[PDB]
Amino acid sequence: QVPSTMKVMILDSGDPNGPLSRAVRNQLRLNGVELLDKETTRKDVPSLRLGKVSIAKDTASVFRNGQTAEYQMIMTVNATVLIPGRDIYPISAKVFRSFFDEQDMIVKEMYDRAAEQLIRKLPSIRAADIRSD
Repeated sequence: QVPSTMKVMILDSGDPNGPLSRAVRNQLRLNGVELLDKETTRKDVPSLRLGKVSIAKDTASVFRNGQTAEYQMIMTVNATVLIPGRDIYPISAKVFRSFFDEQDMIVKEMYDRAAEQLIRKLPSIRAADIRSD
């Protein structure tokens, strides 16, 4: 499903060995994407830049009467895909878990979901890129 124009790609991130980068790397490999270093001499290789990762925890107390407590975790990822010489495309992922409230394994799993959401945006970018002529 990854467009053919994106089967070779650069992954640009501030921490290539962090959990988000690994999760995105992992999904790109699973989809048959060859990842190049940023200093490649190849031409026109698109880049996926991981710009921002945010993790928010919300604790809410609701008066019913009697009270109820609810916990949310929200993971938001903002990234950009650059098609050299053409355009830059912002994409994002948002992953939501709510509870009854281990934490670290939940987050690990959220990163995989965030990575799948990003990769699923690539077709819409190629569609726009084709129509821009």
